Amino acid sequence: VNSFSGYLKLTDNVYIKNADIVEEAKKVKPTVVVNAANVYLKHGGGVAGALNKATNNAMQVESDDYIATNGPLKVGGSCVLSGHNLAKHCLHVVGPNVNKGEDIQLLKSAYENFNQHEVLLAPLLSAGIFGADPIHSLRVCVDTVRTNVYLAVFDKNLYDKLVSSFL
Repeated sequence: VNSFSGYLKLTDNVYIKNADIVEEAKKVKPTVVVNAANVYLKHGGGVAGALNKATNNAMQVESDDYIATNGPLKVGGSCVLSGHNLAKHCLHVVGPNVNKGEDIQLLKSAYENFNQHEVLLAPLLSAGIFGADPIHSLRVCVDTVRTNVYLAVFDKNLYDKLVSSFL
């Protein structure tokens, strides 16, 4: 038993809700919140900009030190940093950005990072400003992640489309 509430169950291990991931994190304080990161951990917009704003820019300060030490992430890769006031940990995961011409096949590699964590609160990778089809992202999630994932979808209209079209 865990503290996630109001989710629709899609499969044995994948759950979905129309929710703002920032507010969901603030209430649940999950062990892991996933950020929709880029390779530079520049949290300007989308989910990343919203999560970073909710940390009063502490996420960005920590991220800049990480990059100065380690260099950029790989597309499809991840790193574990602090969850600040939102979660114990933040798993920064880089899905391919279609608006940068990155290979969509890397979306499966990106979701594989979730399997290193027993339970996660997450957005749909490569959705929103990353330019991929969210229906496709949900399918890859279900077919790749084996651990327990609670997906927050900000847009109510998109949420309804994702549920109604789910196979």
